[PDB]
Amino acid sequence: TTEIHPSCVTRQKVIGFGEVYKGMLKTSSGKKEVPVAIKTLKAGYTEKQRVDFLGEAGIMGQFSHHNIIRLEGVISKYKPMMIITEYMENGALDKFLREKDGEFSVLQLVGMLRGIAAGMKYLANMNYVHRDLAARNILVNSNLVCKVSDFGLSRVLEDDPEATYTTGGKIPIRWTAPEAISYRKFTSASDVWSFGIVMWEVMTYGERPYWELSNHEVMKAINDGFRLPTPMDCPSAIYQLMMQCWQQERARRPKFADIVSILDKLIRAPDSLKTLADFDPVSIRLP
Ligand SMILES: Cc1cccc(Cl)c1NC(=O)c1cnc(Nc2cccc(C(=O)Nc3cccc(N)c3)c2)s1
Repeated sequence: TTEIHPSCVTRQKVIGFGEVYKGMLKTSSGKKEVPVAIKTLKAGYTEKQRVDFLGEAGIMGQFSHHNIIRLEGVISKYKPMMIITEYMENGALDKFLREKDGEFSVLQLVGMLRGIAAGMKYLANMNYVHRDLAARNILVNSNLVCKVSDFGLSRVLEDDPEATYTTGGKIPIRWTAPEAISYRKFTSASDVWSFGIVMWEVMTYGERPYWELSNHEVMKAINDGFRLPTPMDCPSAIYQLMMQCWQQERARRPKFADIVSILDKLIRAPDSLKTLADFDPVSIRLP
């Protein structure tokens, strides 16, 4: 983890306790300058807040993959402390899709999912269980590359008392596998369930999983065997894959390597994506 000197960081604009800014980072001993995102931790933070803040950077610094947000470094010796990452111009994937409804091709959407799956395969192979995979935690750059974010020590430390929470609130249950909800059994296979929900988010341009259903209503539906219906204009192969991510039995779910492989094969033979799942309709009746 690279300690960055504050003289190398300028903040240009607020984009999101503390704040998140867009800024510039001078690197390579003053010879290079790159756009960055900058998250601060304001004075008065608690020990827990510090350990969680620097812990997310420490975890991010362990990864090096095209589909995982890249850490530039941290400012810990000066205040306010900062975490500095690459800047993703299009922000969170759920909002991005909700502002771009219907504008992408099926192949583009499937390619986004392949990138997310590659990042998740990498995480799982590192023995990192994400526990909060959702489109809100995926960022998108100007070239439409999707990268996983949102990391924390409660996911790796042994029997961490906060392992079942978000990086401190309740993990929104509608992305979470039944065995993680009911028994706190979070594993890469529960991340696969979440990935299936992300596939549905992507193919619907950011629809809310399960619409108006309350959390208890979602639990009722899933435990009765209900599953989210196909998105509109969705390839049958893509819907079949998300259904397999949602198998009740975790051992029946695909591994991330399987997901990456299948998505690759579909993209490479794109006629395979022209078979669409039937969209289950409202009754509008005309001649
Ligand atoms: C700095 C940091 C510390 C710890 C964890 C993480 Cl993941 C990060 N990094 C970031 O939070 C971010 C990296 N890149 C970000 N980009 C971002 C976030 C929110 C909004 C925007 C933005 O400007 N979105 C936008 C603006 C205009 C048009 C479109 N399509 C999208 C861009 S936020």
